[PDB]
Amino acid sequence: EEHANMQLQQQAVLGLNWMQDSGEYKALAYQAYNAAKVAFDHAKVAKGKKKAVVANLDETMLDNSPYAGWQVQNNKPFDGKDWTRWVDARQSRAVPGAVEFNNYVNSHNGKVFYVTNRKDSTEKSGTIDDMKRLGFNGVEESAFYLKKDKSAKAARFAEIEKQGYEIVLYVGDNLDDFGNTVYGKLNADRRAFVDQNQGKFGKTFIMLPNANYGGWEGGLAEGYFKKDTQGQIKARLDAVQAWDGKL
Amino acid sequence: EEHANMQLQQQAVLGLNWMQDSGEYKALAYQAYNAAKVAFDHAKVAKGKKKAVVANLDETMLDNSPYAGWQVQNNKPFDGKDWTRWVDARQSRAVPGAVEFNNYVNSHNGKVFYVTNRKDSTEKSGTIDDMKRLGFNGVEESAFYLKKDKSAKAARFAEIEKQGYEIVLYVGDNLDDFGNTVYGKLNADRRAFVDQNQGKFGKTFIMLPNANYGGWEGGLAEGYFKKDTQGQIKARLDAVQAWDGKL
Ligand SMILES: Nc1ncnc2c1ncn2[C@@H]1O[C@H](COP(=O)(O)O)[C@@H](O)[C@H]1O
Ligand SMILES: Nc1ncnc2c1ncn2[C@@H]1O[C@H](COP(=O)(O)O)[C@@H](O)[C@H]1O
Ligand SMILES: [Mg+2]
Ligand SMILES: [Mg+2]
Repeated sequence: EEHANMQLQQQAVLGLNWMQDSGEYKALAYQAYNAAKVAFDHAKVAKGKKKAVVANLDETMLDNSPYAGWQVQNNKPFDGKDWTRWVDARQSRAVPGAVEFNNYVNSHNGKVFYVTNRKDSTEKSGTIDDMKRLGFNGVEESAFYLKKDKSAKAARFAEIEKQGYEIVLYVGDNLDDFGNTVYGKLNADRRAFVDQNQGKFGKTFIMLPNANYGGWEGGLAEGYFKKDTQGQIKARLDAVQAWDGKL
Repeated sequence: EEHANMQLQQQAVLGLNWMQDSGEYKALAYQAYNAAKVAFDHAKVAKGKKKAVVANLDETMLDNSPYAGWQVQNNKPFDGKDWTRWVDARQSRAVPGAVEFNNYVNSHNGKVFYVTNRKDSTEKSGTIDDMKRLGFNGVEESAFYLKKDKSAKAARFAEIEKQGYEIVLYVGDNLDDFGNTVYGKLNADRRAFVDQNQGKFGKTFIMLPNANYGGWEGGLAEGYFKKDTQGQIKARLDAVQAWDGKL
């Protein structure tokens, strides 16, 4: 139903305004990348290891908000086929602070590896072109670990380590950017992971804000991503914790 | 119109789910407070000065998300009269990491002052009771600079300084928590302020995420807060930056 599609996408509007328009969002991005530089500079690795930083792309280093805007204007739920066209459109922007941090790491005895669920086979060319255009250094193909057969990221982290790197910090907008332990899990388990790692945030796990999509959306209800539009609307509304209006 | 009220408040749903349910939100809160502790510990003040930290309350140290949930469920635009009842309901929660940071500052030769637009005359009792209940130390009345005649906060910062304190850092969720220079201004000016202070974020200006309300909402359009519901809906939708769907 068109009505259901409109309701689902309208629910994203205020958070999208915040991410696209607010100074507050920019300030959070700068805060993250300022903290990331401090962590990188402090990091020491085992003898014989090279220093690596693992960075997520979408909503961490790359800003895809115009795709979300298109969803709002056209009442379009997320669809990977539309996403591939967005990537091919080569209109990605950079998250504030990301290029400077990336280039700093790469010029100070580190290497940033991009572990990203953009698709290796269909979305690589647009990604690399946009990143070159946006000013990122170190965007040769071998810096990228794009999605092949698995959306969970830990195996790609292990590939990086096998190449003689020690990962000194991770940058992401989704807890699944830090490992697999809450991949596919609901939000209670995801919050528990965060509590169990409280001291790592702003140190070895660097967070960017994303109020628009992610593992937390699927985390709203069992089987969320397989539900129809009406089911997803209901899952979102049922997750709301509301004051009852009484004293 | 009830329809307009519903549309306006539905636009907050996804960001509310993110703030209430996601581990990612918690991780951002811990990141902020972890960075804040590092900044506090590093801070040195002028001879003869006492060390102060200025902290915002709403959506910085206190979590009012159930009020937003009530707005969603009842299609209620923000109204200060409802807000006063929410405060009186004494159901505020603590933002993750806030109590620990607050109590650490207060036990390590600093003092946290709460500069907050909760109302001194009608909202003080609930605020203090909730904070005591939530575990905050140092919540005697004189620690609070609640709203009297002005929503802009710089004059209250100056009052703190007049009492012999040097403010070593500010914690907030709204750029107006750091001074007055973009108070009442639109988002272009607010983003410019952030760019002009890029290096301070995560150091002396500590940010918490708030995708639900703030100076950035008013910043969406000239006279936003005086517009009717339909006008505010239009302002939000007109602010959206959307991909045109072409390559
Ligand atoms: N709104 C959305 N909902 C679900 N998946 C999305 C959305 N937007 C983008 N994606 C997908 O998620 C990927 C980003 O994953 P990640 O590398 O974890 O940032 C994108 O490359 C898309 O395949
Ligand atoms: N959704 C909202 N829209 C506008 N104002 C709000 C909203 N929620 C709370 N407020 C007001 O803003 C104050 C918080 O301001 P601050 O001290 O900057 O965090 C609250 O005490 C309320 O008076
Ligand atoms: Mg991402
Ligand atoms: Mg606030």
